[PDB]
Amino acid sequence: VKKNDLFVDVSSHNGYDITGILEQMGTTNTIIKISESTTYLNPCLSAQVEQSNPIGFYHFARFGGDVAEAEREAQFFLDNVPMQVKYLVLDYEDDPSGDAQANTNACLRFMQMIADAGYKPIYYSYKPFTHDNVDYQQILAQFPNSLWIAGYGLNDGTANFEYFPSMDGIRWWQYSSNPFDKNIVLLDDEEDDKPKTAGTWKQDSKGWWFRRNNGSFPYNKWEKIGGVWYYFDSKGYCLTSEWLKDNEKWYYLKDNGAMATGWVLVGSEWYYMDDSGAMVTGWVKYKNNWYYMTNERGNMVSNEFIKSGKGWYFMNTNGELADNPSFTKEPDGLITVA
Repeated sequence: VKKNDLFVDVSSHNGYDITGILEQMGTTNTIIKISESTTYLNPCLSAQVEQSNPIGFYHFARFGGDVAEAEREAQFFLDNVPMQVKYLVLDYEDDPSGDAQANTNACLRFMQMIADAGYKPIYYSYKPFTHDNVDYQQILAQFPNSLWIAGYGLNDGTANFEYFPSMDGIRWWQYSSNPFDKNIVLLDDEEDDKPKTAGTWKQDSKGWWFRRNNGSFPYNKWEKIGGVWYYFDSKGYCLTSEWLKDNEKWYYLKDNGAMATGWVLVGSEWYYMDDSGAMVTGWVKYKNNWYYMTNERGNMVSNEFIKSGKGWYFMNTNGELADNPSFTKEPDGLITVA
């Protein structure tokens, strides 16, 4: 998954049929509960898996601060993972021992075993519970950006950045449980490896071109190099700091030729590109601020509204906010948090 992608998490509480909530949510991405303690298994697992695209599975911890118990729970969990997924989640939110360090050590052992089995570990919980029972910084020290924190605020079913859990290393945010657990991704999955490199970059007066291993080079086309997309002109030089409409969609090649994805500042205007690099029109919220963007006839426009208090203020591209809010009732656009 990538920044701002959505996913639903379920357990037996959601039943043997979750097609409905996946339709509502608008995604098939899921993190399904497999086990609890060393003796419980979610009976709806196989059905929920069959009906979705799991990106991970979670375990409800009952080991408190007992490392030995944590190890047995992790193995039970592992022994029941039904298919390969990138992530395995440790849901630590109940039965904490009175000793926060012991709690931390138990959680660390649990996560270490998940990593040893070839998966990416995740620590799931609530901020106040985490604040009172573990030293989350010790967890991030061993497992960077591995947090999945729940914080609903009004819990009205929508993502309201105003109540975003403030903590370091948050990978995913469970922003509501109304009517079902809803989550938004804050960071792209890690890919840290060794870029294949199918050629060598060459720079000169005119710019950068790419000499493929066989001596040829891309031109008049898109081409992924080192995991990044670039568009090369008819002469083989990749475009830089430039808009490009291709197949009825607008893309932006940044100063380094890299295709823009997510939010991107062009000049002094903010635009949002989907994971495919294609520009998104209309209302898109970036954290607390709203943007209405259009590209009618190639005329790129970004209307910015900065939040202040309970209102959103229009900002003329000549950096000047109106004296009064343009709106207090947010539009129903795309909500992004990163």
